[PDB]
Amino acid sequence: MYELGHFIDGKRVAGTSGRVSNIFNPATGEVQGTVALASDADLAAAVESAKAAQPKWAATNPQRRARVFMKFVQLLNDNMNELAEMLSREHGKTIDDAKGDIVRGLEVCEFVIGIPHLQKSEFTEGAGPGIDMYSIRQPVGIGAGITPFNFPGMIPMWMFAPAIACGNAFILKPSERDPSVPIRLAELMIEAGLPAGILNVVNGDKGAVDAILTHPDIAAVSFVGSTPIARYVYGTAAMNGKRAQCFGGAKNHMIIMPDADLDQAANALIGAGYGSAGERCMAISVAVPVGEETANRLIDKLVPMVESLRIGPYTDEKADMGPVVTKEAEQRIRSLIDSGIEQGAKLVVDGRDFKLQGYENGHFIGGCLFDDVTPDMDIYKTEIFGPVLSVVRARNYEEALSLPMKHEYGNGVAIYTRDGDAARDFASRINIGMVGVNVPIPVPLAYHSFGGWKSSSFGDLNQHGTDSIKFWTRTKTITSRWPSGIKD
Amino acid sequence: MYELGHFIDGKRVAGTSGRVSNIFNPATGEVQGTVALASDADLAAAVESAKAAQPKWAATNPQRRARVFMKFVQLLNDNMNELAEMLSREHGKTIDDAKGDIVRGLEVCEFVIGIPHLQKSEFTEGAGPGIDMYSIRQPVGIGAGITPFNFPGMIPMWMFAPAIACGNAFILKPSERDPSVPIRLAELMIEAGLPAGILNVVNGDKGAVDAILTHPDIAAVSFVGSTPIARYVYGTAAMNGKRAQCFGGAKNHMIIMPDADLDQAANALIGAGYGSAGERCMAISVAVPVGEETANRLIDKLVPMVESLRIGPYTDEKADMGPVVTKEAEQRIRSLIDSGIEQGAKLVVDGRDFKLQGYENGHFIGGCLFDDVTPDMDIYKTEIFGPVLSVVRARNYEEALSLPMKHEYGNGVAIYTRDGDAARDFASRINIGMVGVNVPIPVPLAYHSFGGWKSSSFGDLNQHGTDSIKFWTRTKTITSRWPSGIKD
Amino acid sequence: MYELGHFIDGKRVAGTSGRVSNIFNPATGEVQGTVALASDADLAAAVESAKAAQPKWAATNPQRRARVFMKFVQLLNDNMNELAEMLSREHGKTIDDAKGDIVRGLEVCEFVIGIPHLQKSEFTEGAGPGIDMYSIRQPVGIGAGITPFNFPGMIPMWMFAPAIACGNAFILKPSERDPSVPIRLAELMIEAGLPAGILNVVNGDKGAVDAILTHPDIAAVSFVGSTPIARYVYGTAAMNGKRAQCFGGAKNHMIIMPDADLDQAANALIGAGYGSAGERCMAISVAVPVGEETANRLIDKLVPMVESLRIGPYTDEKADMGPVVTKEAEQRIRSLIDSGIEQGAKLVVDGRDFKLQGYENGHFIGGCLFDDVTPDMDIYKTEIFGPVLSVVRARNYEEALSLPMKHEYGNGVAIYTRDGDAARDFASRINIGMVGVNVPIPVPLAYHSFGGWKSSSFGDLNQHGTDSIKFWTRTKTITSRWPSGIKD
Amino acid sequence: QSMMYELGHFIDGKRVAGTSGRVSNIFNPATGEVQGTVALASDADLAAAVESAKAAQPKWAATNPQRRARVFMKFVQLLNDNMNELAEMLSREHGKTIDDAKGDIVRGLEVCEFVIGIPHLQKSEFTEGAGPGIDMYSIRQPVGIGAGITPFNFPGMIPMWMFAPAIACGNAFILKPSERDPSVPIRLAELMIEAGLPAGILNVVNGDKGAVDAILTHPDIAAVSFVGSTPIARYVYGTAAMNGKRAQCFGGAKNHMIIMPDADLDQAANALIGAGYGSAGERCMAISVAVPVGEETANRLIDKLVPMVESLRIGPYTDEKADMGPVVTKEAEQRIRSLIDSGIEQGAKLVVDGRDFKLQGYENGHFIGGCLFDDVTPDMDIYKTEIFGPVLSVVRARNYEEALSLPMKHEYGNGVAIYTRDGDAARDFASRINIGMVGVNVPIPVPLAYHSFGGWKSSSFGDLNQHGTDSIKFWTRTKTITSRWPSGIKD
Ligand SMILES: NC(=O)c1ccc[n+]([C@@H]2O[C@H](COP(=O)([O-])OP(=O)(O)OC[C@H]3O[C@@H](n4cnc5c(N)ncnc54)[C@H](O)[C@@H]3O)[C@@H](O)[C@H]2O)c1
Ligand SMILES: NC(=O)c1ccc[n+]([C@@H]2O[C@H](COP(=O)([O-])OP(=O)(O)OC[C@H]3O[C@@H](n4cnc5c(N)ncnc54)[C@H](O)[C@@H]3O)[C@@H](O)[C@H]2O)c1
Ligand SMILES: [Mg+2]
Ligand SMILES: [Mg+2]
Repeated sequence: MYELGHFIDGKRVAGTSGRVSNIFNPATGEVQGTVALASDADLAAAVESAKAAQPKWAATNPQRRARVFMKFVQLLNDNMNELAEMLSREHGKTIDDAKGDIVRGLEVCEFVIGIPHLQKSEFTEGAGPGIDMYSIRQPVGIGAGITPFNFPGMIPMWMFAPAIACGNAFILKPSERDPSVPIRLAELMIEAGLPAGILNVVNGDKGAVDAILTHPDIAAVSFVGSTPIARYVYGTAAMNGKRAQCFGGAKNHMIIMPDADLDQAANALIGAGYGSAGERCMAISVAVPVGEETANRLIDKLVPMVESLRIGPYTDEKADMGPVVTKEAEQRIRSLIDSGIEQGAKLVVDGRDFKLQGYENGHFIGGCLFDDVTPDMDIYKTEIFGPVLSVVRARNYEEALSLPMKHEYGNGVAIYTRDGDAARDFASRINIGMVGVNVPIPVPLAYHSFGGWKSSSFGDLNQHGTDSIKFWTRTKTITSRWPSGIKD
Repeated sequence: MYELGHFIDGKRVAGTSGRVSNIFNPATGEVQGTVALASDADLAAAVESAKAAQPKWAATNPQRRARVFMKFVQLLNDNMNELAEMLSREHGKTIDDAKGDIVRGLEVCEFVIGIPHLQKSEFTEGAGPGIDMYSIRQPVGIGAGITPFNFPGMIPMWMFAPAIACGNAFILKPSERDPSVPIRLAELMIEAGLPAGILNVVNGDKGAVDAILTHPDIAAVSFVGSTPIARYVYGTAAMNGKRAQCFGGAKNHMIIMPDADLDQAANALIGAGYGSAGERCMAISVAVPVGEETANRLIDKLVPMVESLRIGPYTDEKADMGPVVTKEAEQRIRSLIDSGIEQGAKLVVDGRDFKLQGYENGHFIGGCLFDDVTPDMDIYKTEIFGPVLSVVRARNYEEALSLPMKHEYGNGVAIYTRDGDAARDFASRINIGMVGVNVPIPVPLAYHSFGGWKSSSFGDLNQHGTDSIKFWTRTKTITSRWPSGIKD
Repeated sequence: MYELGHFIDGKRVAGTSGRVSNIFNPATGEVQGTVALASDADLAAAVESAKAAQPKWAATNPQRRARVFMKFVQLLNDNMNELAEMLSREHGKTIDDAKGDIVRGLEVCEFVIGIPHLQKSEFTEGAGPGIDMYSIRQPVGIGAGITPFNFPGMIPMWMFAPAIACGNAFILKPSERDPSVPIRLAELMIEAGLPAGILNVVNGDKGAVDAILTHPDIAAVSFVGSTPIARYVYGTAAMNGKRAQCFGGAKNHMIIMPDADLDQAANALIGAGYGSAGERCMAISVAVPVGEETANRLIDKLVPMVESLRIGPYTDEKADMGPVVTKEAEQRIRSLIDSGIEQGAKLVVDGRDFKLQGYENGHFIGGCLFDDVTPDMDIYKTEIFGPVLSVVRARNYEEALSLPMKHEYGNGVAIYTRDGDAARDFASRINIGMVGVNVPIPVPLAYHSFGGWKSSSFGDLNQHGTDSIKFWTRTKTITSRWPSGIKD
Repeated sequence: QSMMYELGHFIDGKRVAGTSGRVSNIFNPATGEVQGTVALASDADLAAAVESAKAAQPKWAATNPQRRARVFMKFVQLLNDNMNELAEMLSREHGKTIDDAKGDIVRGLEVCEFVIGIPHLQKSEFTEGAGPGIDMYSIRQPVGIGAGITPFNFPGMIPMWMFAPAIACGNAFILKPSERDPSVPIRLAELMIEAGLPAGILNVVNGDKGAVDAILTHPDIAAVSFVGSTPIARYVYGTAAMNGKRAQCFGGAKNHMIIMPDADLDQAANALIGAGYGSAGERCMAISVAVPVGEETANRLIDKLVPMVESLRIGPYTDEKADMGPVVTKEAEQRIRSLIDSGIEQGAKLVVDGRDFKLQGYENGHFIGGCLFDDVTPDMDIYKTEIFGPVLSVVRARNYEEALSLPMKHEYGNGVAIYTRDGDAARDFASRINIGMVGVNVPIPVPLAYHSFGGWKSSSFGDLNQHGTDSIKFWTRTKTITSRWPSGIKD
């Protein structure tokens, strides 16, 4: 049994709350450790540590700040196997999934190496007679980020890389479900040459989150998670006068046109639907074949691929898919699957009976596939976040388009087609922030930016890319002239 | 007596609430007209009108959208006299001030002529193997803007020019104190070739604003006004999931170093302290001379010039200054002046007695100058928004800098000095968004961006400049590839 | 008979060389006027004028400079018919063509209205300890532009709009074939409020070009014309230490894939092949159908449309196409046509017979269409610049792509297809600067940039867009710090 | 001469010998002795390097930007690991101190750091609905194969200036470095291979004018970048353009420091010592002219400078306390000595005379003592000519306008500096001067890797600077696509 505390001022520390939460191993269903839940006083200590450290860090030139990230990237590559094992053991996903998690975080770190260029502001000479005008992008001061269970490496680095690169200090409040990676990341930042107090990790639940939102020394909050919590963090942050960016849930659709490469479409669906047991806000949860023949041919190819998925713990490196994160998630998913049957959807692949020998207590659910799903059913309206894929049969292109158009969620969407007209038209019109053309998971790369539309995000600036530099800096504008003096 | 309604769908329309507010001529103190206070039906009609028109507007190419602003700029020039007259008549400020108000709005309209270039997004070829990745900046849809009494031309234009250039529809809720100019602007947009429904004006008070904040079809809200109301709007907009940018109050300081051009500092203090009867969020309301000799010489120069300010109605074109906007504002200012005297400050120029013959009921206050002001006084802590300049004597550079630094407000600040070290150091350290070096009112031009720090703004994007374009657009990122086909 | 001189220092002035050049009315073959050919002395006078005015102009703020362009755009709209008339009368093209010529130049003027944003440079705070680093984009001084016969409005404006917006003085040496428009444009710039001497027009031939290339006070040269002369001007300018951008000839191919809309492609070929009598470096001169059926079906649709082209003077407002610019041009084209026949190509529409009643001395040639053209033929290798379209039957996709790939010219190219894969692959791989997907004449808009590859351009910066702002400015970088002074 | 080493070329991931059997001698300038030789490329040697580049470039251009950037991240780490070795070989051929050599390498390293951001930097522009259903977008694609010609004084920094953005952008690159000190460039190319760059993407071709002409007339090389003297820059620029190539060339300097009466004179004098005599003045950003304003400023400045010039520690790279080493060649030494003589015979006052200086045990080294001239006027050779040696000239200016007009009127416009406390004087001076790089209380205003380097007037040719975003522009060509679709299977 291991006990995680917090990471403050360069050290792992125990905290003072007398509160803990259990860390499970979701493959066995057993408790493997605890994590401390920060009190308001523990949060205050992290803020005071960030306050004491931030000015010297902001006073370090951009090139030197960038060198910390360069060093950190090498450390990540050096510590990859260790990081992935601790991630998988708490989260449930495969070693390869876990490495992908780390790698996508690493890529934001690579991006912020370019902070000297990225943080440039604008200069105008002769805005008026002898008058120059120029901006400067200065740190906001102290930022905080709140992250979900599914990417405990990538999403923290999404936020802390640009925030710290811009010369802010940063308080990370990660998911209490799987907190080993975030602490290890902050430890590695120290090893990379980051001053103590610039990246603090404060573990906790709602209590720690409320403490962050109400602290008058925190300037900016970044959130990734479910839509209901995203709304609450966004509204509350604003109510406290802070800047905020929040990113929510999804029900990503893949539309399949009759001219599409059906083999590639089926392959994309198995990976996008069932990768990480469907625990992704960019999982494809709805497949929309256009026309009966397309549906039938696609289902024909897809069904066997779902049935032959290898399910197992992270120690089995041959497995395609692991358990879901908690018993609660398991039960919530199972209840949703039952509602699908009850409401008239056809469960073509039924995974409810799956048990893994030796792991009967793990949070394991077999792959599920529903056909004849309709927009009024719960399995369609609700983000399931499990290995459950729904097929809605569309009669034509306009009908197919209107499905993701009309959904509450607008995170990601995909269209599979050979037709340039269909792809252009669909990607132009859809009210969804991230679009795949023959690409099933259209997550933009670290140097572009990430953000959904509709109920999938709140605020006006995305994750990473240039948007992140904007979010973590305040603009100062100077207008400048001089009286005539000694030159005359 | 005139009776202003709303401007919805290309025309002037009567309100349907049955409630009006009184429009005063501040120079005589009598009612000259009324303005309707929008009901929910009024806002709903404005939203429906916007919804009907926005798609075809967004589908118009950027160069064609730009040509509308082209035309509009010419129409503003042609109608300059008429616009200035109606502005001054309701506001109080001089015709010259009213032209300035309009022209600074006009310059945002010129800036957005560049919308084809401004709206460009980013393309990457070969992000992956055969994969291209690119963003598009699309309209948010329908936006709203809430504006204050003091600039009913400029500030409406600040918001609606980029909002509309970006392909959005825009609902203006201007100050009910002086709503003539806003309706006339919407009318001139129609004459410029703007489609009906794209710029709508809904007049009203807290009622209209709350309707705007809670209407599910408005995506974005921009606010300029007092800090308390900015706090409210920012929080409420966010609680409803909207993007928001809010800009608040001020207590702008000018620091005068002993090496400064004192003649120019003193002239700048007359202009910035007493222009518009001090009714500006970029008015200088604190003069911070460094050293006794600097303070005493500055007082020597200011006294005769504050005393000789010519005060009068807008029909008097020699007047340096007009009346304040309402009886309420006047009483608030006079009350704060009294507290200055009560709390020990030295009223070296007393304008309390000033009366204008023929205009005995107008809201006229003579220029006031306080010396020996300290930071514990009400006249120092509170934004007065009137013709009251306070002098706080600092002993050295560090004492002087700490004054605007510790202030609750952080809109603008100025430093007067011949010394490059003092200027650079001051501009770099001060926690204030807009800094002037030998410039009294460092309002950036339309092509740079406007926004204060601390309690002077909320959100993460400024007014106009490229910030505004970011605020009025949402980012869509497409990831794109193709299966082998007919080319093979 | 009319006599054109030069436009120097705000005035139409006479040439002092005594040498003149004939201006033809291509529709009748008669001489309608003469244009002065600049001496070395005439050029020197224009440079002395430019040198005298540029400092004051560069000292004018970017908003004021932009306003000149705003007024100019209105003056162009006001004078459209007169401009188009003088253009068509000297060039030969239709009024509608001439209006397009002027409009596209007008669009560059609209783009440079945004010069205050476009000319921004970069700022870094704390590049070192207490050290700031920032660039300024300042004028190059005096530029020159050399332009060809076919777009005597658009091309001059391409060059002088950004040159002048950037704070430079500009010397235009337009084509002596049709010099009425360029002078009128200079005159209108004056009316728009441009100071005298900022835009001078120096008419002439090689003599004037050589005088520009060897004048020590001209910093930069822009050229558009034939490849042989672009090569000469690029080399000579550089041997004289000038910066240079030169843009050359073309042999634009259109690839028609078997899945293309053949109606649309044939219609596009008529406009792009025969518009302006094919006197465009973005004209399609080679059609490349893929497959036997595609070629046969295409030839079939084209023939009746080529046969029924309406050919007349600009005074016949029903005409689709006018005469070519000179008898020299006409003899060259006819000579090329004959070479096509003798080299084995099938002439399926023979325009050689064409004569127009009452216009027997006009430079009229009927539309020509060849089939079975192969890469070894002169009509394939040589830019014809006449109404002669060549069809090259491709067997497959790779064969079709290799045709424009291997051509010495690489100005524009187009692919007609419904297939995303084919479109993307062709566009990505082709060694040609301007690529159309279902667009026959992919000339970028003013806010993007123009320029070919291979033999079609020389230098490292394109015409208009942000490229042009880069070409007409030089970068200065300031590194700045201050010693400890009075602030301490 | 002892045991000499022999450098050839670096082509396709390997050191290879020259096929011309012509060599150039490599000296140790501390001793004056030959220590090795370098091969001078034939046309065939260059042709081999171009063919090498041609075969390899397409696959490298097809590698995604993030993967290209990682080669540079690894390379940066390799530079740090090999810093001491790299500095040693540089100093031994060039003359400058080990610390100088490390700064040379570090500034090259900083360009490699900047091009790690190539994925963001290479982005192009997109417009939706430029017309009805019509989209318009650009792509920045490789030019193909570039070449760079570099001078003796920074054989690490300058090659990296050029090859880092060229290679990050997806091109292959042929470096032709100075034959004076060719060890570093080849070792850099070796380290690029060790960092994972494919063979043939960075080739090094050693040689003289012959190799340069072979570069300038090779039809497969699309772009040339040159840094060196103004006469050769003119030649490279013109000839490149004659051959249809794009080119950017960077030339000589005569950098002035203007000292206002209100300046921190002690900081100015200290700055002049470093900027005037660092690397024995062999820098195109060395201050070679001081311009004090007014009598007292001049007299006091001179008085400060004299004993600091006199007490400079001069020695070989093996003496780690030296401020300055020998100049690069015998030729360079003779030319510096001729120019010093010219100053005396044309009337300048040689207040510190370094002509006599000899170092015990290094009598044949190219060592010259620090020199300082007062009462220099604009008609003298020491003023008009770039000396490239440890010779500082003091021109007395009576006022601000006169002080400003000296760098204004000079043929060269590489760098300039103004020392003052006055915001007005600095702003005005920096705004008006016709010189590309300006220091305000900064003696050597060389911009950082993420900004850009370029002089004005005679100091540069072309329209794009070195490094910064300019370099990304220079190493890419713009393609624009205009795109629409006909009614399809969606209808
Ligand atoms: N350009 C400038 O000078 C400038 C810029 C920013 C802010 N300001 C600020 O404007 C203020 C004075 O103008 P004002 O009196 O019009 O400001 P205000 O805050 O009273 O009103 C601004 C807007 O909010 C609305 N509003 C007022 N009370 C409300 C309530 N209780 N609930 C909801 N909405 C409400 C008003 O109708 C008006 O449209 C000063 O504090 C000043 O700093 C001025
Ligand atoms: N950062 C810097 O310090 C810097 C920057 C730019 C320029 N410089 C300049 O470098 C110059 C000194 O260096 P250098 O002596 O190596 O310069 P150089 O001009 O003699 O040589 C530069 C390059 O050109 C080649 N070359 C020389 N002569 C040639 C000819 N006749 N034809 C073709 N190619 C030829 C050389 O082989 C070498 O690679 C100074 O003028 C200085 O201003 C220095
Ligand atoms: Mg297949
Ligand atoms: Mg398997």
